[PDB]
Amino acid sequence: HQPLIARDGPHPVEQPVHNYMTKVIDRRALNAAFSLATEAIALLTGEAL
Amino acid sequence: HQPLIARDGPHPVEQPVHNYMTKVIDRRALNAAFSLATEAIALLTGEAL
Repeated sequence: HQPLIARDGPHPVEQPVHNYMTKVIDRRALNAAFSLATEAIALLTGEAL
Repeated sequence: HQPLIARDGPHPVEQPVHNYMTKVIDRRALNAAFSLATEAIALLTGEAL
């Protein structure tokens, strides 16, 4: 909401303005890589025990 | 009212002085606009209620 300052003619009379605005969300991500190795699966599976 | 300082000859002899001005008022105005809208009139009026 914007204000006024009343002036005198012939400055045409001004009326209180208003502003209605909206915004749209924007989207991103992040990434990290955990990779294992073959035998380490056998040890955790228990197969190579 | 303006004052005197009494001098000597051969300087001429000055007299008391008095000054009267009267200023005229200067006039102006200001302006602001309230404007409404139609469907807003019907509400407050009680009509569309």
